[PDB]
Amino acid sequence: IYRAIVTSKFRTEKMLNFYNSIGSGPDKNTIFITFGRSEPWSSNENEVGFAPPYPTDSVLGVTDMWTHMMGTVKVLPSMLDAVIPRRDWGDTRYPDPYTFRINDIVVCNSAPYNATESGAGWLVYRCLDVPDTGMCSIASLTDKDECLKLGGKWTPSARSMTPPEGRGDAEGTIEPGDGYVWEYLFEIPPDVSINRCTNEYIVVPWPEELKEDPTRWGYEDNLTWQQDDFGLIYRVKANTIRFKAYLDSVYFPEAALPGNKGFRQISIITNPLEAKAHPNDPNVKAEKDYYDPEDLMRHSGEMIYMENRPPIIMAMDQTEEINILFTF
Amino acid sequence: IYRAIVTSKFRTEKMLNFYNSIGSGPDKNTIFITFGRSEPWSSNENEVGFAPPYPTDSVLGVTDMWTHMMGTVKVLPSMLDAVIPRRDWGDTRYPDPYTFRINDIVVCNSAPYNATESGAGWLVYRCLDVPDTGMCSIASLTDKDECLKLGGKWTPSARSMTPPEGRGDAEGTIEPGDGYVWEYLFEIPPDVSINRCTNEYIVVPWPEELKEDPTRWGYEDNLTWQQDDFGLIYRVKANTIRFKAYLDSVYFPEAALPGNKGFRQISIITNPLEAKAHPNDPNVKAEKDYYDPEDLMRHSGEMIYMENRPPIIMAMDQTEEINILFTF
Ligand SMILES: [Cl-]
Ligand SMILES: [Cl-]
Ligand SMILES: [Cl-]
Ligand SMILES: [Cl-]
Ligand SMILES: [Cl-]
Ligand SMILES: [Cl-]
Ligand SMILES: [Cl-]
Ligand SMILES: [Cl-]
Ligand SMILES: [Cl-]
Ligand SMILES: [Cl-]
Ligand SMILES: [Cl-]
Ligand SMILES: [Cl-]
Ligand SMILES: [Cl-]
Ligand SMILES: [Cl-]
Ligand SMILES: [Cl-]
Repeated sequence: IYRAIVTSKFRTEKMLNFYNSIGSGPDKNTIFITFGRSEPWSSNENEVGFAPPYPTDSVLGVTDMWTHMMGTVKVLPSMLDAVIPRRDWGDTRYPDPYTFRINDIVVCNSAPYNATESGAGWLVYRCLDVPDTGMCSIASLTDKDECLKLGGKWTPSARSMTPPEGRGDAEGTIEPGDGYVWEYLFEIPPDVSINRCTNEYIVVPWPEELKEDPTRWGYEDNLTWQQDDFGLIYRVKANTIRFKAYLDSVYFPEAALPGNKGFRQISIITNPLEAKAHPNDPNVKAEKDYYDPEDLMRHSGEMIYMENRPPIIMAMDQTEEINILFTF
Repeated sequence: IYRAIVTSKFRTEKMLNFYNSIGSGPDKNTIFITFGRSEPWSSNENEVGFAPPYPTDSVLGVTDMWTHMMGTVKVLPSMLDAVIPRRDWGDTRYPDPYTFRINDIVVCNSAPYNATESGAGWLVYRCLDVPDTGMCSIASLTDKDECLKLGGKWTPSARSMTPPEGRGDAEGTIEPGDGYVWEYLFEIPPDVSINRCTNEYIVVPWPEELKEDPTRWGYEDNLTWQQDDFGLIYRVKANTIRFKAYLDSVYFPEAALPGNKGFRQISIITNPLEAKAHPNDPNVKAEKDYYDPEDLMRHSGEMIYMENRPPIIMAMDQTEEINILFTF
């Protein structure tokens, strides 16, 4: 018998494969987000706390989605962000605002309780070491080094005195002198932090963004690329993609008339086909930016995600943001 | 609330993303399978039923894999098969040889108790319907029709009297006349059954090889391609890949000389880099079919799979077949 494991990096690998499957240039895939269902779920749908039934993963579910479909929009690479959980140093809204463990990924310079450098965006660090005092996950072990050696996890008893600042050593090492050791990872520009990071997630730049513009992400001093080729997403174990997609009513004016009832569904379909003159004609992949559902081969493509929701009213010359989370 | 789900098709999508990612380019992946560790696990290492310890998913574990690494072999697309569980109609060696549920995927024409067409390969079908008499997974429901209406699963009390034969309706529907209704899916060529299938899995052809030669897979009558572009893997919810990689002693003569110690580890690394003359030199992805650890940038690429196994001693003119399963 064998002892095999898929590493955490395979999750990142899967996420990156999906992201790289789309785009410009060669033989790449095309993915669409769809919206539909004007017909009310029931007389309830408008009252507070209403929740529609879950979508059904079946042939019938896909068919019903197409029947209610009102529009489709091409998903661009730019609408996809790799994200990881957000942990702000010193945020007293949540537990352990000043206490961390080795490998924790923390944010600084994102708020007053965190400010370290005007003129820099949010600064992200990884905890390399903690104070010798504390306890182990495997209770019996009272020595930090022994705890870690045996695969235990060490919770320090002494808090981080000040937020890590700067980029640190040539290797990015930072020693505040409070027993904690930190490693500088990267910087998040304001356009990203303001518009794409949330209370729960921070964006980690894709490898191509890092090769293209390292200073934008305060990564010009990084040396780890000599081995990891800008795979910051792997280093921080990013495995979730967050969509910042937009449904612009200017391309579907009949779906945003004054007084409309709104839409209730969203779906993602990979590689749908354009409509045909005769069903036996050649398959042509849908590559245009948007399609009235009538202009696509009904039920073509593969529906990988489905979502039912209370009704949202689209307004002309206005856009609606759709956010989706894919975990790999 | 916003009730969203990822469909079973998303699993097939990730598997396919992975398969199609292999190649040359910045938006593609080169994949290598490594082998190593001649040092014994321990003295019982040879005893029957011996199980080595599990590899460790950490930087130290990657460091150790590289330390013990003996060689690396480039993985080619031809070494990857999409598979689904094999359920042979009437095979009494396993449970429920004659009882099926809607959507079960069954294999016929594989044995005497399964024969339906001399000259043809194994024939794959999907159960569309089952007898009215039976039991619902939701006890308080007597009717079969109702059971399924509430997301239940119906287990018929009457068994299948005979396996389906032929390709069925214009849409592949078959009715043996025993209360079971089947749908013809595809045919597996004889060479594939012998060389790529196992007692546990059967291969499902990839979209491009199927579109390229439908007759090979008894798919020439198919019409669903008018919507699914030959996406059979999605139709049958295929989500695991089986590797068929070969380690030929010719490539590593020294590693396999008489009186061998053998190899005990296998790992899979994506996009490793070749060695550099200077640390600061540009990154060069490895693309040759073979490499000795020494010729790659140590710890380069991302290790997505690690496996420990009992020693296997290679020798003069011998080839070890390595089989791996990735479930997406
Ligand atoms: Cl883009
Ligand atoms: Cl604290
Ligand atoms: Cl934005
Ligand atoms: Cl990238
Ligand atoms: Cl059409
Ligand atoms: Cl979110
Ligand atoms: Cl793909
Ligand atoms: Cl090949
Ligand atoms: Cl049975
Ligand atoms: Cl073979
Ligand atoms: Cl067999
Ligand atoms: Cl393919
Ligand atoms: Cl292929
Ligand atoms: Cl090197
Ligand atoms: Cl196997």
